[PDB]
Amino acid sequence: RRTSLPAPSPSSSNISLWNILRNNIGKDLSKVAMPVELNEPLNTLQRLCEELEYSELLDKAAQIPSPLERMVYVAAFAISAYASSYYRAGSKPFNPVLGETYECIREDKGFQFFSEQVSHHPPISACHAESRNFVFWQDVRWKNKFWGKSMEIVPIGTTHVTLPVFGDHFEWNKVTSCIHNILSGQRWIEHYGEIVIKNLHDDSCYCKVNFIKAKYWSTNAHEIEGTVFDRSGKAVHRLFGKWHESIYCGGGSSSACVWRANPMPKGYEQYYSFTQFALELNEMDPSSKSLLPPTDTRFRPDQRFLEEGNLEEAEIQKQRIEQLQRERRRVLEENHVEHQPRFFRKSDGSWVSNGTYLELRKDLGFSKLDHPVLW
Repeated sequence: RRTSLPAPSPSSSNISLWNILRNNIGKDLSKVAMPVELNEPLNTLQRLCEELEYSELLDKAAQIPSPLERMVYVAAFAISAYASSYYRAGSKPFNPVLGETYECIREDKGFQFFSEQVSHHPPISACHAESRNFVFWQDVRWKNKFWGKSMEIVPIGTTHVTLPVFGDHFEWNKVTSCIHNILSGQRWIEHYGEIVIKNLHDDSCYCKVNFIKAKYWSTNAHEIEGTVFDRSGKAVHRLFGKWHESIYCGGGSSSACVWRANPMPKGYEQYYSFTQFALELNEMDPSSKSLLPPTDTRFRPDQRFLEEGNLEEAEIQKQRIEQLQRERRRVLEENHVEHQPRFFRKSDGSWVSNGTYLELRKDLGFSKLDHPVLW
């Protein structure tokens, strides 16, 4: 897999953000159009993919007789979702096209990941991933707004992981993020709220993780404080460390480093500050190009022509795609059509896999009236 990118990143063309944001101080940024040079060659379905860069934590979890330690490893997996945002604090990803998909099949870590863009008004992304040790799925929409100085990220939705060999159902919240000084010199991100991890199927244990807010320069910057309590509210295991750096079991008589962020690629800054994991998800190999629907994001031109350094071709493709989506919003609006997304179905207000993607790839070369062209 390719540890480079066929062009370098725009180091900055963020004068644009100045007028575009201080002219939108309360507005849902999903509703505000922006020049493509402010994007990054990834989208929100792949950014949900990122949440499994450390999936192997789960690969250890279900392999432990102790429930509480399984919780501990889960809490580590949960926090690790935020680690990638330390270096990529600002940049917005591509808003997925309605109906778009993304597929990543990793034999390496042994999971199969698929994702679809299921609604555009509002923007909802649905992801499902299958592994022998866990199934990981969720459903999110972002309420991003820019106040005077800092930019807010508000994920809405919950995250579900099950461990079969133990029948474990872990469910926890996403949490808020202010990016302070997103226009000023040093963008520093900060996470707000409490993550609560519940086992639905196990009453024994529940986990609370808190983000310590501290002045940017404190020695407690980016600190976390976690506990795994029993039913009675008494503390069992404590987690400590920093959410971009390292997490630890223990804290008392003994301790262990349960998680460590991978190190960044060599001179990562010149390629949008991606993790190695990130550089590997809009990279397209020869053998897979004959196995996936034409709605996978690697096909998306403006994305690829930005990965390529062609600002003009990207800016062109992008307006083409967007006005096409207006036309089809309107085409199924006049036919009073409630669009239904392809391999996710809505239940109780969550988009879960209907159970069709993996097996509809199971047989080679699905060219079976590949449902609408998007580019």
